[PDB]
Amino acid sequence: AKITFPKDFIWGSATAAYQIEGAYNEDGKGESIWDRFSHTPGNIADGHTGDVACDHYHRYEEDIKIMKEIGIKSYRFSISWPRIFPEGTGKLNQKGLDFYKRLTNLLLENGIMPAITLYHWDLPQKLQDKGGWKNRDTTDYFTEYSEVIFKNLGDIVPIWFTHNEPGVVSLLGHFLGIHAPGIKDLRTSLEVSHNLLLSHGKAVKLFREMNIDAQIGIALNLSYHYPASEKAEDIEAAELSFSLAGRWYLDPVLKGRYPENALKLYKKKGIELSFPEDDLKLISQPIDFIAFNNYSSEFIKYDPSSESGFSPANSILEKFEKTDMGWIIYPEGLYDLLMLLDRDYGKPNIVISENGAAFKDEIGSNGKIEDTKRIQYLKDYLTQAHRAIQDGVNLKAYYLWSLLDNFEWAYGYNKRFGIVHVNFDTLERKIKDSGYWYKEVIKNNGFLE
Repeated sequence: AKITFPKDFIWGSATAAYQIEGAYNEDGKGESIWDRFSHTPGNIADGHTGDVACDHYHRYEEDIKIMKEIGIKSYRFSISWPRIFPEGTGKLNQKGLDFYKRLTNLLLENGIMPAITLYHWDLPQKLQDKGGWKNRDTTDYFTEYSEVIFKNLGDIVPIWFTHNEPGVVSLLGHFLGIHAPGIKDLRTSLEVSHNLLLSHGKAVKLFREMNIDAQIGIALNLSYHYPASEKAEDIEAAELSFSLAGRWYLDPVLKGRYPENALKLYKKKGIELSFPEDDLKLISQPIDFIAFNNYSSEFIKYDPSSESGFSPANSILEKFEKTDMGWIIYPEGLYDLLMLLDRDYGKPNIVISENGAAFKDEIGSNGKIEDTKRIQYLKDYLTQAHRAIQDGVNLKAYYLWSLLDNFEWAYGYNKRFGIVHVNFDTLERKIKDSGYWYKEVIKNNGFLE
Protein backbone atom coordinates (compact mmCIF):
# COMPACT_ATOMS: atom_id res chain seq x y z
CA ALA A 1 0.00 0.00 0.00
CA LYS A 2 0.86 3.60 -0.59
CA ILE A 3 1.43 5.58 2.67
CA THR A 4 0.75 9.27 2.01
CA PHE A 5 1.06 11.78 4.90
CA PRO A 6 -1.26 14.82 5.38
CA LYS A 7 -0.76 17.61 2.83
CA ASP A 8 0.72 20.03 5.31
CA PHE A 9 2.85 17.44 7.14
CA ILE A 10 6.16 18.85 8.42
CA TRP A 11 9.24 16.78 7.51
CA GLY A 12 12.26 17.74 9.56
CA SER A 13 15.59 16.67 10.89
CA ALA A 14 17.19 17.43 14.27
CA THR A 15 20.47 18.11 16.00
CA ALA A 16 21.78 19.57 19.29
CA ALA A 17 24.41 22.19 19.83
CA TYR A 18 26.99 20.22 21.88
CA GLN A 19 26.61 17.22 19.65
CA ILE A 20 27.51 19.04 16.40
CA GLU A 21 28.99 22.51 16.83
CA GLY A 22 32.47 22.20 18.17
CA ALA A 23 34.12 25.64 18.70
CA TYR A 24 33.84 24.83 22.41
CA ASN A 25 35.88 27.79 23.49
CA GLU A 26 35.47 30.27 20.58
CA ASP A 27 33.83 33.70 20.33
CA GLY A 28 33.44 34.19 24.08
CA LYS A 29 31.62 30.90 24.86
CA GLY A 30 31.58 29.77 28.48
CA GLU A 31 32.35 26.30 29.70
CA SER A 32 29.33 23.98 29.86
CA ILE A 33 28.71 21.02 32.17
CA TRP A 34 29.29 18.78 29.03
CA ASP A 35 32.74 20.41 28.36
CA ARG A 36 33.67 19.60 31.93
CA PHE A 37 32.23 16.07 31.80
CA SER A 38 33.89 15.22 28.50
CA HIS A 39 37.27 16.45 29.70
CA THR A 40 37.25 14.11 32.68
CA PRO A 41 38.76 10.72 31.84
CA GLY A 42 36.44 7.65 32.16
CA ASN A 43 33.18 9.44 31.37
CA ILE A 44 33.10 9.08 27.54
CA ALA A 45 33.68 5.94 25.49
CA ASP A 46 37.19 6.12 23.98
CA GLY A 47 38.01 9.43 25.58
CA HIS A 48 36.14 11.38 22.83
CA THR A 49 34.90 14.98 23.38
CA GLY A 50 32.72 17.55 21.74
CA ASP A 51 35.54 19.99 21.41
CA VAL A 52 35.35 19.81 17.61
CA ALA A 53 32.44 17.35 16.90
CA CYS A 54 31.11 18.13 13.39
CA ASP A 55 32.55 21.64 13.44
CA HIS A 56 29.14 22.94 12.48
CA TYR A 57 30.00 26.24 14.11
CA HIS A 58 32.21 26.81 11.05
CA ARG A 59 30.58 24.50 8.47
CA TYR A 60 26.92 25.48 8.83
CA GLU A 61 26.69 26.76 5.22
CA GLU A 62 27.64 23.38 3.87
CA ASP A 63 25.17 21.72 6.21
CA ILE A 64 22.35 24.03 5.07
CA LYS A 65 23.18 23.18 1.44
CA ILE A 66 22.83 19.51 2.37
CA MET A 67 19.48 20.20 4.06
CA LYS A 68 18.30 21.93 0.87
CA GLU A 69 19.40 18.99 -1.26
CA ILE A 70 17.48 16.57 0.98
CA GLY A 71 14.51 19.07 1.05
CA ILE A 72 13.84 19.04 4.73
CA LYS A 73 11.20 21.58 5.45
CA SER A 74 12.17 22.18 9.09
CA TYR A 75 15.39 21.97 11.05
CA ARG A 76 15.40 21.38 14.77
CA PHE A 77 18.51 22.68 16.54
CA SER A 78 19.45 23.92 19.94
CA ILE A 79 20.98 27.07 21.24
CA SER A 80 24.02 26.84 23.51
CA TRP A 81 23.16 28.78 26.72
CA PRO A 82 26.84 29.42 27.43
CA ARG A 83 27.39 30.96 24.02
CA ILE A 84 24.72 33.53 25.07
CA PHE A 85 25.56 33.98 28.80
CA PRO A 86 29.02 32.51 29.39
CA GLU A 87 28.46 32.73 33.15
CA GLY A 88 24.86 31.73 32.96
CA THR A 89 23.64 35.18 33.94
CA GLY A 90 25.40 38.56 33.80
CA LYS A 91 27.11 39.80 30.67
CA LEU A 92 25.43 38.92 27.39
CA ASN A 93 27.81 37.59 24.75
CA GLN A 94 26.61 39.32 21.60
CA LYS A 95 28.72 37.01 19.32
CA GLY A 96 26.51 34.15 20.53
CA LEU A 97 23.36 35.83 19.46
CA ASP A 98 25.00 36.82 16.26
CA PHE A 99 25.83 33.15 15.33
CA TYR A 100 22.29 32.00 15.85
CA LYS A 101 20.73 35.05 14.06
CA ARG A 102 22.89 34.26 11.04
CA LEU A 103 22.05 30.61 11.10
CA THR A 104 18.35 31.28 11.46
CA ASN A 105 18.30 33.82 8.63
CA LEU A 106 20.19 31.41 6.35
CA LEU A 107 17.72 28.59 7.10
CA LEU A 108 14.80 30.84 6.26
CA GLU A 109 16.52 32.13 3.02
CA ASN A 110 16.82 28.49 1.92
CA GLY A 111 13.12 27.81 2.73
CA ILE A 112 13.74 25.69 5.88
CA MET A 113 11.52 26.42 8.94
CA PRO A 114 13.76 26.76 12.12
CA ALA A 115 12.55 24.88 15.22
CA ILE A 116 14.61 25.82 18.35
CA THR A 117 15.31 23.93 21.60
CA LEU A 118 16.31 26.34 24.32
CA TYR A 119 17.83 23.71 26.65
CA HIS A 120 19.55 20.61 25.25
CA TRP A 121 21.76 19.85 28.18
CA ASP A 122 24.53 22.42 28.04
CA LEU A 123 24.09 24.19 31.36
CA PRO A 124 26.83 26.81 31.96
CA GLN A 125 29.38 25.38 34.33
CA LYS A 126 29.36 28.51 36.44
CA LEU A 127 25.72 27.74 37.27
CA GLN A 128 26.68 24.18 38.23
CA ASP A 129 29.36 25.54 40.55
CA LYS A 130 26.37 27.37 42.34
CA GLY A 131 24.35 24.07 42.53
CA GLY A 132 23.03 23.73 39.01
CA TRP A 133 19.48 22.55 38.61
CA LYS A 134 19.20 21.69 42.33
CA ASN A 135 19.25 25.52 42.85
CA ARG A 136 15.70 27.00 42.24
CA ASP A 137 17.43 30.22 41.11
CA THR A 138 18.65 28.35 38.00
CA THR A 139 14.99 28.33 36.86
CA ASP A 140 15.07 32.16 36.88
CA TYR A 141 18.41 32.33 35.08
CA PHE A 142 16.87 30.05 32.48
CA THR A 143 13.83 32.37 32.10
CA GLU A 144 16.18 35.38 31.68
CA TYR A 145 18.12 33.54 28.97
CA SER A 146 14.83 32.57 27.31
CA GLU A 147 13.77 36.23 27.33
CA VAL A 148 16.85 37.30 25.34
CA ILE A 149 16.34 34.56 22.85
CA PHE A 150 12.65 35.33 22.37
CA LYS A 151 13.53 39.06 21.94
CA ASN A 152 16.04 38.23 19.14
CA LEU A 153 14.36 35.26 17.40
CA GLY A 154 10.82 34.75 18.65
CA ASP A 155 8.85 36.09 15.68
CA ILE A 156 11.01 34.55 12.98
CA VAL A 157 11.08 31.05 14.51
CA PRO A 158 7.71 29.27 14.33
CA ILE A 159 8.37 26.32 16.64
CA TRP A 160 10.04 26.37 20.07
CA PHE A 161 10.89 23.67 22.56
CA THR A 162 11.81 24.74 26.05
CA HIS A 163 13.63 21.61 27.15
CA ASN A 164 14.84 18.39 25.63
CA GLU A 165 14.35 15.23 27.81
CA PRO A 166 14.34 16.56 31.34
CA GLY A 167 13.85 13.05 32.57
CA VAL A 168 17.20 12.01 31.04
CA VAL A 169 19.01 15.05 32.42
CA SER A 170 17.59 14.13 35.89
CA LEU A 171 18.03 10.36 35.79
CA LEU A 172 21.36 10.04 33.88
CA GLY A 173 22.85 13.31 35.01
CA HIS A 174 21.87 13.28 38.69
CA PHE A 175 21.02 9.71 39.83
CA LEU A 176 23.15 7.42 37.66
CA GLY A 177 25.91 9.94 37.11
CA ILE A 178 26.62 8.76 33.53
CA HIS A 179 25.74 12.15 31.97
CA ALA A 180 26.94 15.62 32.96
CA PRO A 181 27.11 16.85 35.68
CA GLY A 182 27.92 13.29 36.93
CA ILE A 183 25.84 13.43 40.21
CA LYS A 184 24.49 10.33 41.99
CA ASP A 185 21.71 11.08 44.43
CA LEU A 186 18.03 10.19 44.20
CA ARG A 187 16.68 13.16 46.19
CA THR A 188 18.83 15.55 44.12
CA SER A 189 17.55 14.00 40.88
CA LEU A 190 13.94 14.56 42.02
CA GLU A 191 14.64 18.24 42.95
CA VAL A 192 16.30 18.62 39.52
CA SER A 193 13.24 17.08 37.81
CA HIS A 194 11.03 19.55 39.50
CA ASN A 195 13.20 22.62 38.73
CA LEU A 196 13.48 21.57 35.09
CA LEU A 197 9.69 21.44 34.82
CA LEU A 198 9.39 24.70 36.73
CA SER A 199 11.72 26.40 34.31
CA HIS A 200 9.60 25.06 31.40
CA GLY A 201 6.52 26.66 32.91
CA LYS A 202 8.26 29.99 33.54
CA ALA A 203 9.44 30.07 29.94
CA VAL A 204 6.02 29.30 28.54
CA LYS A 205 4.43 32.01 30.71
CA LEU A 206 7.04 34.46 29.57
CA PHE A 207 6.49 33.45 25.90
CA ARG A 208 2.76 34.24 26.25
CA GLU A 209 3.36 37.48 28.16
CA MET A 210 5.79 38.73 25.48
CA ASN A 211 3.12 37.86 22.78
CA ILE A 212 5.56 35.91 20.66
CA ASP A 213 3.71 34.94 17.45
CA ALA A 214 4.88 31.30 17.37
CA GLN A 215 4.18 27.97 18.98
CA ILE A 216 5.87 26.49 22.03
CA GLY A 217 6.14 23.03 23.63
CA ILE A 218 8.55 20.69 25.34
CA ALA A 219 10.32 17.52 23.99
CA LEU A 220 10.04 14.61 26.45
CA ASN A 221 11.71 11.18 26.23
CA LEU A 222 8.75 8.79 25.82
CA SER A 223 8.29 5.04 25.24
CA TYR A 224 5.37 2.70 25.63
CA HIS A 225 5.91 0.43 28.63
CA TYR A 226 4.19 -2.89 27.77
CA PRO A 227 3.18 -5.30 30.52
CA ALA A 228 4.68 -8.77 30.25
CA SER A 229 1.13 -10.30 30.18
CA GLU A 230 -2.55 -9.44 30.48
CA LYS A 231 -2.56 -10.01 34.29
CA ALA A 232 -3.60 -6.99 36.33
CA GLU A 233 -0.33 -7.22 38.35
CA ASP A 234 1.74 -6.85 35.14
CA ILE A 235 -0.56 -4.06 33.83
CA GLU A 236 -0.14 -2.18 37.14
CA ALA A 237 3.68 -2.76 37.05
CA ALA A 238 4.01 -1.33 33.56
CA GLU A 239 1.77 1.64 34.53
CA LEU A 240 4.05 2.37 37.47
CA SER A 241 7.23 2.05 35.36
CA PHE A 242 5.74 4.62 32.95
CA SER A 243 4.75 6.91 35.78
CA LEU A 244 8.29 7.00 37.11
CA ALA A 245 9.59 7.63 33.52
CA GLY A 246 7.83 9.71 30.86
CA ARG A 247 4.55 10.19 32.75
CA TRP A 248 6.46 11.82 35.72
CA TYR A 249 6.88 14.72 33.20
CA LEU A 250 3.73 14.37 31.01
CA ASP A 251 1.30 14.52 33.91
CA PRO A 252 2.82 17.70 35.46
CA VAL A 253 2.95 19.40 32.06
CA LEU A 254 -0.50 18.38 30.72
CA LYS A 255 -2.53 17.68 33.88
CA GLY A 256 -0.76 19.75 36.60
CA ARG A 257 -0.12 16.79 38.96
CA TYR A 258 2.53 14.18 39.56
CA PRO A 259 1.23 10.61 39.11
CA GLU A 260 -0.19 9.24 42.32
CA ASN A 261 1.29 5.71 41.87
CA ALA A 262 4.80 7.13 41.61
CA LEU A 263 4.32 9.54 44.56
CA LYS A 264 3.26 6.51 46.68
CA LEU A 265 6.49 4.64 45.72
CA TYR A 266 8.74 7.54 46.54
CA LYS A 267 6.92 7.95 49.91
CA LYS A 268 7.38 4.23 50.49
CA LYS A 269 11.15 4.86 49.82
CA GLY A 270 11.16 7.77 52.37
CA ILE A 271 11.13 10.76 49.92
CA GLU A 272 8.06 12.98 50.32
CA LEU A 273 8.96 16.13 48.39
CA SER A 274 7.02 19.37 48.89
CA PHE A 275 7.19 22.30 46.50
CA PRO A 276 5.01 25.41 46.55
CA GLU A 277 1.36 24.62 45.69
CA ASP A 278 1.54 27.04 42.76
CA ASP A 279 4.51 25.25 41.14
CA LEU A 280 2.23 22.74 39.41
CA LYS A 281 -0.11 25.41 38.16
CA LEU A 282 2.99 27.10 36.58
CA ILE A 283 4.35 23.80 35.18
CA SER A 284 1.00 23.12 33.42
CA GLN A 285 0.77 26.38 31.44
CA PRO A 286 -1.07 25.53 28.20
CA ILE A 287 1.31 24.60 25.32
CA ASP A 288 0.72 24.47 21.63
CA PHE A 289 1.96 20.91 21.12
CA ILE A 290 3.45 18.09 23.13
CA ALA A 291 6.68 16.77 21.58
CA PHE A 292 8.52 13.56 22.18
CA ASN A 293 11.68 11.74 21.35
CA ASN A 294 11.05 8.03 20.76
CA TYR A 295 13.25 5.15 19.61
CA SER A 296 12.14 1.96 21.35
CA SER A 297 9.72 0.38 23.85
CA GLU A 298 9.89 -1.17 27.33
CA PHE A 299 8.54 -4.55 28.49
CA ILE A 300 7.88 -4.69 32.21
CA LYS A 301 6.97 -7.48 34.66
CA TYR A 302 5.58 -7.47 38.14
CA ASP A 303 8.46 -7.81 40.56
CA PRO A 304 7.04 -7.30 44.09
CA SER A 305 10.12 -8.03 46.15
CA SER A 306 12.22 -5.52 44.23
CA GLU A 307 12.83 -2.02 45.51
CA SER A 308 10.74 -0.70 42.51
CA GLY A 309 8.12 -3.40 42.40
CA PHE A 310 8.80 -4.04 38.70
CA SER A 311 11.66 -4.97 36.37
CA PRO A 312 12.43 -5.51 32.68
CA ALA A 313 10.96 -8.67 31.12
CA ASN A 314 14.32 -9.87 29.67
CA SER A 315 12.91 -13.10 28.24
CA ILE A 316 10.62 -10.96 26.06
CA LEU A 317 13.34 -8.40 25.26
CA GLU A 318 15.99 -10.87 24.14
CA LYS A 319 13.86 -12.03 21.23
CA PHE A 320 13.75 -8.70 19.33
CA GLU A 321 16.19 -7.38 16.74
CA LYS A 322 18.26 -4.53 18.12
CA THR A 323 20.02 -1.43 17.00
CA ASP A 324 23.69 -0.60 17.56
CA MET A 325 22.55 0.97 20.83
CA GLY A 326 21.18 -2.37 21.96
CA TRP A 327 17.66 -1.00 21.77
CA ILE A 328 14.76 -3.19 20.66
CA ILE A 329 13.19 -2.50 17.29
CA TYR A 330 9.43 -2.55 17.68
CA PRO A 331 7.65 -0.18 15.29
CA GLU A 332 4.17 -0.80 16.70
CA GLY A 333 5.40 0.79 19.89
CA LEU A 334 5.24 4.21 18.22
CA TYR A 335 1.60 3.66 17.25
CA ASP A 336 0.67 2.57 20.79
CA LEU A 337 2.43 5.52 22.28
CA LEU A 338 0.79 8.04 19.86
CA MET A 339 -2.65 6.56 20.64
CA LEU A 340 -2.00 6.77 24.40
CA LEU A 341 -1.08 10.48 24.06
CA ASP A 342 -4.19 11.12 22.04
CA ARG A 343 -6.50 9.18 24.47
CA ASP A 344 -5.09 10.27 27.82
CA TYR A 345 -4.46 13.97 27.10
CA GLY A 346 -7.50 15.28 25.23
CA LYS A 347 -6.26 14.74 21.66
CA PRO A 348 -3.31 17.19 21.81
CA ASN A 349 -1.32 18.39 18.83
CA ILE A 350 1.76 16.11 18.70
CA VAL A 351 5.27 16.46 17.30
CA ILE A 352 7.79 13.67 17.08
CA SER A 353 10.86 15.77 17.88
CA GLU A 354 13.35 12.81 17.41
CA ASN A 355 13.18 9.36 15.96
CA GLY A 356 16.01 7.44 14.28
CA ALA A 357 18.46 4.63 14.74
CA ALA A 358 22.11 3.82 15.07
CA PHE A 359 23.63 1.05 12.95
CA LYS A 360 27.17 0.30 11.97
CA ASP A 361 27.98 2.10 8.72
CA GLU A 362 30.45 0.99 6.12
CA ILE A 363 31.71 2.86 3.12
CA GLY A 364 31.67 0.40 0.17
CA SER A 365 34.01 -0.01 -2.74
CA ASN A 366 31.58 2.35 -4.62
CA GLY A 367 32.35 5.19 -2.09
CA LYS A 368 28.72 5.07 -0.76
CA ILE A 369 27.06 4.37 2.59
CA GLU A 370 24.27 1.85 1.85
CA ASP A 371 22.55 1.89 5.23
CA THR A 372 19.75 -0.43 4.55
CA LYS A 373 18.90 -1.29 8.21
CA ARG A 374 18.51 2.43 9.00
CA ILE A 375 16.12 2.90 6.04
CA GLN A 376 14.07 -0.23 7.16
CA TYR A 377 13.81 1.16 10.65
CA LEU A 378 12.70 4.56 9.51
CA LYS A 379 10.16 3.09 7.05
CA ASP A 380 8.69 0.72 9.67
CA TYR A 381 8.40 3.41 12.33
CA LEU A 382 6.93 6.02 9.89
CA THR A 383 4.37 3.38 8.72
CA GLN A 384 3.13 3.26 12.37
CA ALA A 385 3.12 6.96 12.74
CA HIS A 386 0.91 7.09 9.64
CA ARG A 387 -1.41 4.40 11.05
CA ALA A 388 -1.82 6.64 14.11
CA ILE A 389 -2.73 9.64 11.88
CA GLN A 390 -5.37 7.50 10.08
CA ASP A 391 -6.72 6.57 13.50
CA GLY A 392 -7.28 10.29 14.42
CA VAL A 393 -4.00 11.28 16.22
CA ASN A 394 -3.03 14.89 15.63
CA LEU A 395 0.56 14.21 14.63
CA LYS A 396 1.85 17.31 12.91
CA ALA A 397 5.58 16.88 12.34
CA TYR A 398 8.41 14.25 12.31
CA TYR A 399 12.01 15.21 13.05
CA LEU A 400 14.49 12.53 12.04
CA TRP A 401 17.39 12.20 14.55
CA SER A 402 19.91 13.09 13.09
CA LEU A 403 20.85 15.10 10.14
CA LEU A 404 24.54 14.43 10.87
CA ASP A 405 26.52 11.73 12.61
CA ASN A 406 27.48 13.40 15.90
CA PHE A 407 28.85 13.21 19.42
CA GLU A 408 26.48 10.70 21.10
CA TRP A 409 27.02 11.82 24.72
CA ALA A 410 28.65 9.05 26.81
CA TYR A 411 29.13 6.90 23.67
CA GLY A 412 31.19 9.58 21.96
CA TYR A 413 31.54 9.03 18.21
CA ASN A 414 30.95 5.22 18.43
CA LYS A 415 27.22 5.48 17.59
CA ARG A 416 26.13 6.96 14.31
CA PHE A 417 22.55 8.22 13.89
CA GLY A 418 23.03 10.47 10.87
CA ILE A 419 21.44 10.42 7.51
CA VAL A 420 24.62 12.21 6.51
CA HIS A 421 27.93 10.54 7.36
CA VAL A 422 30.69 12.63 9.00
CA ASN A 423 34.30 11.64 9.00
CA PHE A 424 35.39 13.12 12.37
CA ASP A 425 39.03 13.35 11.29
CA THR A 426 38.55 15.11 7.92
CA LEU A 427 35.10 16.66 8.65
CA GLU A 428 33.89 15.56 5.23
CA ARG A 429 30.14 15.07 4.89
CA LYS A 430 28.68 12.33 2.69
CA ILE A 431 24.92 11.83 2.34
CA LYS A 432 24.02 8.21 3.09
CA ASP A 433 21.39 6.14 1.28
CA SER A 434 19.06 7.04 4.21
CA GLY A 435 19.44 10.79 3.32
CA TYR A 436 18.56 10.17 -0.28
CA TRP A 437 15.70 7.88 0.82
CA TYR A 438 14.38 10.73 3.06
CA LYS A 439 14.71 13.09 0.03
CA GLU A 440 12.37 10.69 -1.78
CA VAL A 441 9.99 10.44 1.13
CA ILE A 442 9.64 14.21 1.28
CA LYS A 443 9.15 14.56 -2.44
CA ASN A 444 6.51 11.74 -2.46
CA ASN A 445 5.05 12.72 0.99
CA GLY A 446 5.52 9.12 1.96
CA PHE A 447 6.40 5.77 0.43
CA LEU A 448 5.17 2.20 -0.32
CA GLU A 449 5.04 -0.50 2.35
